[PDB]
Order: sequence, then structure tokens, then C-alpha cells
Amino acid sequence: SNFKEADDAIHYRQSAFSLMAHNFGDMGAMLKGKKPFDSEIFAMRAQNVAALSKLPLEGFIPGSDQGETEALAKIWTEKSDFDAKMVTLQDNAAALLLASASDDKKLLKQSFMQVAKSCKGCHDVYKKD
Amino acid sequence: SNFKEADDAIHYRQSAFSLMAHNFGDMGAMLKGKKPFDSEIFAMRAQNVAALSKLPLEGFIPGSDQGETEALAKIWTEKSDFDAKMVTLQDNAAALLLASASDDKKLLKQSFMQVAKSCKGCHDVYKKD
Ligand code: HEC
Ligand code: HEC
Repeated sequence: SNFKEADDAIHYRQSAFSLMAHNFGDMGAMLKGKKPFDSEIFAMRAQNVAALSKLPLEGFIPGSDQGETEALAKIWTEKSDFDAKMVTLQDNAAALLLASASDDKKLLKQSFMQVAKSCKGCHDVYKKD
Repeated sequence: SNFKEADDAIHYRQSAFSLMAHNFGDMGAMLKGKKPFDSEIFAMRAQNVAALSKLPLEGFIPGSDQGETEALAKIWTEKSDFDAKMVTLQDNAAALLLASASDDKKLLKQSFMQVAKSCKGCHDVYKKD
């Protein structure tokens, strides 16, 4: 068992998502002009998102749908699809990290959008309203 | 500013340390025989620790020594020493990541020990008792 209690796995996955969101949202703000675009900071943010996208899945242990969590129970009865959506987030995030090595803003925006689709798509199905 | 409020910066750096501890402790348990050693998991842990070690510094914004934190105000009056300690944690994490590419248990333990000193060394000076 990777966690002592269900409440440690919830906090772990919640912390992971939160930190990913902080780094993802900064890339969104730079791409929308809410804050100046910076190639080096954007690349750091993309690296952080790629790495942090590999953390939360470990936290979705059996029985951790009870408690102070927004995870829906259907996650575990459809864990194969949930797992697939998490792998595709990782893949998309690795692609955004690659796009940050290029100077093509089309590419950055496109791979960013694909990653944003992954956050959104999973929340729509597997996160409480 | 990267954070709207000081409390968001505290929560960010605390989450990063929290995820780091979970990953660092799993490596400790494997190196101490508290749980089966797994080279593939161990390497993932080492990768996770190195990536996570690059995150918390951003959360140490000025004025965030007040709030729901265990950080000492001293961090800000000795910020370059604190920063140097964070970089050395990154250095040691990178060496632990490299060591994880080998099967030399002694080198694994030494590398793990070197990271452990960094955690403890900084806590001893800059985290409340
Ligand atoms: C399923 C395959 C997901 C992917 C892809 C993404 N997220 Fe998500 N997120 C998911 C769940 C099931 C939960 C609830 C966790 C819980 O135990 O309550 C979340 C939660 C978040 C949160 C809130 C975390 C918190 O502080 O409580 C955030 C900010 C968040 N998720 C962001 C986020 C982003 C930015 C993503 C794309 C980079 C993303 N998630 C993908 C499920 C899934
Ligand atoms: C200084 C350069 C540090 C290094 C190196 C490490 N840690 Fe630390 N940690 C530091 C501070 C100043 C704080 C308090 C932050 C706050 O605002 O309260 C912490 C906190 C932690 C915690 C508690 C996190 C929480 O849930 O509130 C943990 C579990 C932790 N740190 C673990 C940890 C590990 C495993 C480290 C080595 C890999 C490590 N820290 C290094 C300062 C510094």
C-alpha cells in the first residue's frame, strides 16, 4: 500500500493537481496575453506540468472515494478509461514540453489546447459537479 | 506576482514539500527493507523527487512568513543561504536520479543519504521547531 490512510492519498492527489494547475495556468496566462510571454519561464512551466502529470494517479487507491474528496465513485468502476485519460494527459503534457523547445507559437498554443482538453475532459466525467 | 495571496504561496510550497516527502520516503523504505525494493519504482521516485525539488522556492514570496506556515521569518533575512540550500537539494536529487540508473546499493544509499542531509539541514535552520 503506498498510503497509510485514504486521507493521505486524497491529499497527495489533490496537492498534485493543485500544483499542476498553478503551473498550467501561468502558461495559459502568457498565451492569452494576461501576462507577458516568456520563452524560458514557459518552458520551465511546461517541464513542471509534464512531471506533475505523472503523480496524481498513484493517489486513486481503492476506497478513497469516501471522505472530503471531489473524486466520483465511477472512477474505480471505470478505472481502465480513467487510467487511459491520465496516460493521455501525460502524453499531451510531454508534447507541450517538446513544443516549448520550438519557437512556433502555433505549436505551443495547439499542444496547450490539447492538454487543456485533457483537464477538462476528465473533470467533466470523473469530478463532482 | 505569481500568487494572488500569501496563503496561496504557502499552500503551494507546502504541497510541493508534501509530495516530495511521499516520494522520498518510499525510496527510504525500499533502501531500509521496510518494503520490497523495486528498481523501476525507485527510479520513478528519484525522478519525482528531482522534479519536485525545483518547485517550492517560488512559494517563498516576501511577506509570506505570516500565515499558516512553519517557515521561519529568518528565510527572508538570509535568503541567499536559503536559496543555496535549495540548489544543493536539487544537485543531490540529480545525483540520486543518476545513481538510480545503477544497481550499486551502496551508492544508492549514499546518494539517498546526501539528499536526506539537505532536507534535514534546511529544516534545522529554517523550519520552526
Ligand atoms: C483524470 C484522468 C484527470 C485529469 C486528466 C486531470 N484531472 Fe484535475 N482532478 C481530477 C480528479 C478526479 C480531481 C478530484 C481529486 C480529489 O481527490 O478531490 C481533480 C482535482 C483537481 C484540482 C483540485 C485539487 C484540489 O486542490 O483539491 C485541480 C486544481 C485540478 N484537478 C486541475 C487539473 C489540471 C490543471 C489538469 C490538466 C493539466 C487536470 N486537473 C487534469 C481528475 C483529472
Ligand atoms: C530549504 C532550502 C528546504 C529544503 C532543502 C527542504 N525543505 Fe522541507 N520545508 C522547508 C520549509 C521552509 C518548510 C515549511 C514551509 C511552510 O510554509 O510551512 C518545509 C516543509 C516541509 C514539509 C511539511 C510540508 C507541509 O505539509 O506543510 C515536509 C513534509 C517537507 N518539508 C519535506 C522535505 C523533504 C523530504 C525534503 C528533502 C527531499 C525537504 N523537505 C527539503 C524547507 C526546506
